[PDB]
Amino acid sequence: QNGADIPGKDTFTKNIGACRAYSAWLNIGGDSQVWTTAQFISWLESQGAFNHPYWMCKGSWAYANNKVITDTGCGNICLAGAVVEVIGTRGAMTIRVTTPSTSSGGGITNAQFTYINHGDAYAPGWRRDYNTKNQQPAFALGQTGSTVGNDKAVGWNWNSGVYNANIGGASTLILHFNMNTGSCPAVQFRVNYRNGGIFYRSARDGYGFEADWSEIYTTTRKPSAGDVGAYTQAECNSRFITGIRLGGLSSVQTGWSDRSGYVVTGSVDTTQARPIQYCINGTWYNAGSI
Amino acid sequence: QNGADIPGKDTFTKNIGACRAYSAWLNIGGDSQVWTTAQFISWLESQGAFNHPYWMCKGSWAYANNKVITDTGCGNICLAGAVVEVIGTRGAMTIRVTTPSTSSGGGITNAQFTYINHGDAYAPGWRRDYNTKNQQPAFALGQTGSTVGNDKAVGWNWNSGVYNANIGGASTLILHFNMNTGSCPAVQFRVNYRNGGIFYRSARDGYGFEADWSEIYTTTRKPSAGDVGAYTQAECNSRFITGIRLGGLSSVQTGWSDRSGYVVTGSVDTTQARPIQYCINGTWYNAGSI
Amino acid sequence: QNGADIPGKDTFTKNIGACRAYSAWLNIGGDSQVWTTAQFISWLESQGAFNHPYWMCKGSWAYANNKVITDTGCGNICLAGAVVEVIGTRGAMTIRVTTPSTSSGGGITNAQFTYINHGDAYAPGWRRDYNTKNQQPAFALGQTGSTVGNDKAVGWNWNSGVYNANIGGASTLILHFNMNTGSCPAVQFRVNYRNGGIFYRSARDGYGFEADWSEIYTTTRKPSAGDVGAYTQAECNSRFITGIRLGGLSSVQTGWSDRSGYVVTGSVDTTQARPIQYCINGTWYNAGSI
Repeated sequence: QNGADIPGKDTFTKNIGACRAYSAWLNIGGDSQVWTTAQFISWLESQGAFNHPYWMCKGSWAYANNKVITDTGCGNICLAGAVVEVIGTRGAMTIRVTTPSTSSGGGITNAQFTYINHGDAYAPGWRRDYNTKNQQPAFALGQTGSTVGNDKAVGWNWNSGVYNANIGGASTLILHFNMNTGSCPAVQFRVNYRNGGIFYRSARDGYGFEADWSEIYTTTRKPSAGDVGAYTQAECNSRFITGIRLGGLSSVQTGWSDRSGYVVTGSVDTTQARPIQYCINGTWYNAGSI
Repeated sequence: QNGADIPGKDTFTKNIGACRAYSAWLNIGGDSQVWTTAQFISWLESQGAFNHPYWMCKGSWAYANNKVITDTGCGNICLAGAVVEVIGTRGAMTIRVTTPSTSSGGGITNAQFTYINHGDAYAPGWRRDYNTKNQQPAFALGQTGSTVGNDKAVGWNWNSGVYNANIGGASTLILHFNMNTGSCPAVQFRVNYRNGGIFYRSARDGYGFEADWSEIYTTTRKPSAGDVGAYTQAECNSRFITGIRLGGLSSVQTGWSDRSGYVVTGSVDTTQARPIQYCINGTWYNAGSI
Repeated sequence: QNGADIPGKDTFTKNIGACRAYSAWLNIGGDSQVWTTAQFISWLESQGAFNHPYWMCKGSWAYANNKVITDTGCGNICLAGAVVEVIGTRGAMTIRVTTPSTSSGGGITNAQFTYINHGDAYAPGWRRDYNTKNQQPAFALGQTGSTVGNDKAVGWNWNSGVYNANIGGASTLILHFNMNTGSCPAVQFRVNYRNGGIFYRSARDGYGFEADWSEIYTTTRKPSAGDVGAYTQAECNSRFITGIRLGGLSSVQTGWSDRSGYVVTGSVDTTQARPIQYCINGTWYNAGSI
């Protein structure tokens, strides 16, 4: 007989205090219309879910038979092929809904939702797990994505992360931050191996990165004197005079005719003259005369 | 009759091998005193939880009736309105506790705790899920928080993240890292849109950021010659002499009286003289005489 | 009697629509051989798991009795002391497996796996939760690890994160990014408290950081004139001439003999001479003569 001769078997289960396995392939609703959680708890009422302390159920593997909930605040719930577990009372309600790897209507796949309703003053609502399929949106350890084809290939609106970029024969590190908002939504740093150089570029509105990398100056990548508007030492040394003097003496017995660069330095009879000389970078030169 | 005429219904359930729905609104404990997990498993013993392979339960929606556990090592568990599921033996024990959106005593809301006790040499203890309500403490993708009112508004002790800061008419990107410890617990970078400048500031002990932004020098924001203690080229060019010579000839038939800047260059009779001239930035000048 | 006088008690449970508590300490398999999920669902068939809408089970606390699954794509599942819950049909299958704090065969401890098999065209497979024991691999808020003993102690291949490093008497902030791949797999920034300096170093292949920190130049850490290859202003000022003139007059009644630095400037009788003088940094000097 094996209990097949039991009237009101659902009441029996309640009396014995056993968990209610309500259905393995039930169609939750008529069709895949959209339904609210108030309508979901109404449908649970009509099947007697709150008559049992634990009451489970599994939506049929048919998209055209099962509702979808749309007011969770943490993603849609497609009841097609969804496990529904109901714990508590109609007063103090706990539903745990486990979704499968495929859905319709925008349902979150590979998820466990949990619904509490302990009264309207006690914050009713839904929550969703994080898992290896539905990760938390967090900056990843390790490498984000796959290697991109050139150093500028990470788009301004990609996930923040550490990326590898091909530069031909080697590759370079791209450290990308993006917040999807603001006048500057993103910044990227390019880093070459073995302190080979570090650079940044930053975005603008929805226009991406309009400027080329700016290389950051460091003690292994110092500015040049021209970068800062100055001369190098060698450029100063080759232009400006450091000394003036009179050169070797010449004389004549009398007279001394004007000679390019020469000045009279003595009139003993005899006239003495020397060239004016000036020094640039250690080298002396004779002055000339117009 | 519907099994209402069954003595020892709990034993019946065990014999039939069905999961035990023990109560929908039980008060777990006398009051909201603090209790240990040893006391929690003792209370489970006294209700016969380990007599069944699966044994569930749901604490009453009354804070003044239900215990709270405090030794989890992953947050307090308020049993008020908590689902308690017990799986295994008193020897090899697994409890899954699902908490609702509100608690007392510091209970973690919106949580699923799991307790293993397979023997004291086999690492007994608690664990807690991560979910959309109780996220993992991880650097967020996208924007952290809301837009702040000025570029220095992200406090040194805020969560690491990418923030947007109003700068009046536009906004700027603030990249903030904080580890809550050490002589320098935090660093922030300010990044202006379209490579408009990148800056950092870093904190000290619990004192925050005592120095203003330091702008980082780059190939689009190069130091000036004055920044590095040097002259610009134009400043050198306007100060230092590049050439010396004698200017145009004057003569007199005899004599030549001392004249400011002039030197005698010939005594043919006739005396010849020229001015000393020097060159600065291409411009010649006559020397003077004291 | 208490149902002890029931033939085919498993069929009874199915007829009454109650969840099947199949065993509290069953050995799932013969030994700890490796098994596939096809073999796992076959073993579930032979115990009648899919005969019930909810069917639970708990592997015995004996490593030498229970299988381990190895094809999940999200870590091994050691059934020793594992809770197995089976929901749905053999057609539309949902298994939730909860593992304890210790395993063998490489099983993931402290985990909840979920398996869907709704048909081979509907993406069968496994997923695993994230929780306080098995966190998601994400850049951590706050401090990563413990304080390290010197500023270069964070290895190139450690988790990206914010670290604190002892520098003797104080400590410094190390911001580390590592993607485990590429010619430059990692970059670190060192940040000193109160804008005391910011530096980077970057790795190469598997060789780590071969170069010392490069300090980044900023408006509080400007390059020197020598860094950029230039002279300082004081170095220019002390080397190069800014003016030339003739000094005070000397005269003699006649004559004037050649005198170091002196040139004849007048022949009234009487000869007048002055020294050539040049100016460096405001100081005048007398020229000499070879």
